[PDB]
Amino acid sequence: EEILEKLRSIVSVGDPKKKYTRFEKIGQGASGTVYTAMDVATGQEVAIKQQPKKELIINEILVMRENKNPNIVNYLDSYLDELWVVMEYLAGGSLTDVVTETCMDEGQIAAVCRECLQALEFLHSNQVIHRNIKSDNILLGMDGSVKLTDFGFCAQITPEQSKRSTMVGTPYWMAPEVVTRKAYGPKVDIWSLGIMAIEMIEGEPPYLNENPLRALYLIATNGTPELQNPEKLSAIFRDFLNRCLEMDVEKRGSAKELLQHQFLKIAKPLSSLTPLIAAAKEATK
Ligand SMILES: C[C@H](Nc1nccc(Nc2cc(C3CC3)[nH]n2)n1)c1ccc2[nH]ccc2n1
Repeated sequence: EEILEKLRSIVSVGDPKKKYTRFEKIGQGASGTVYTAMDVATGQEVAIKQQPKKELIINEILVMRENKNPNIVNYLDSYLDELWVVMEYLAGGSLTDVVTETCMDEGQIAAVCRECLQALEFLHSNQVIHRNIKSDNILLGMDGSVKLTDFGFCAQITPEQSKRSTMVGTPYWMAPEVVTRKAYGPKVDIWSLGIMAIEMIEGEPPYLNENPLRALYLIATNGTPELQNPEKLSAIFRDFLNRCLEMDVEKRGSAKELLQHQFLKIAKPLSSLTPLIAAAKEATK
């Protein structure tokens, strides 16, 4: 199997057990097994993750290695039947706990959006479509840092073929043009950011109480989802939302132009996120 040796060609040699010490488990679910650890020489804390389809793996590592960014969970090293991937450790945990257990004000939401847009602006400029933007794939630093991960469903595009048409991602966060198997581009990430902002407002994406297929159909025949309580939001927030969740892909904002939106100007410092992190940690204890 050529692929299996293409993977072994990527990862480096050396013994993992010898470079890091004090390993402690913190994750084991629909992925593999995630542990925490520390660098012996510098004292840096790291996160180390440990069939089916070993291609998502290859592209993950490859795409992560050549797309380093302050707003992306940094890939560090890799070792080898289960792969050992060493990554930047963010102690604040996932955005999901924050959106489901806490109320976020517009300044806090704007700050997260801005950090995410900056990640997206970087990826889209390097011809990378994430395709799986959701609060679950946003990690938080104990200092308030906001970073993106999960490049297992991404698509590297080119001027010759700048569109995809496959149904990938997570249903509730998928743009209509992805759901309808049309020719789509990087702006699908923008749609998904918009749905994530709806998470930050309401606690969950639209249609979450429905089954994934019903949600797929609902997205297909509703287009732009409605807020339960639009009146709660400022006019500038609602406008930012409308341009993320625009049906017309041409009218929908890019990461670049959305970064200039007046809504992001009311963003709080990322330190305003640490009380949300503490609340989420308390809430899920
Ligand atoms: C299983 C893990 N749970 C966790 N709990 C406390 C803190 C924490 N921080 C981390 C995780 C990492 C690298 C494994 C992505 N860096 N920092 N992660 C986790 C949580 C959410 C996720 N979204 C997409 C991957 C992923 N993984």
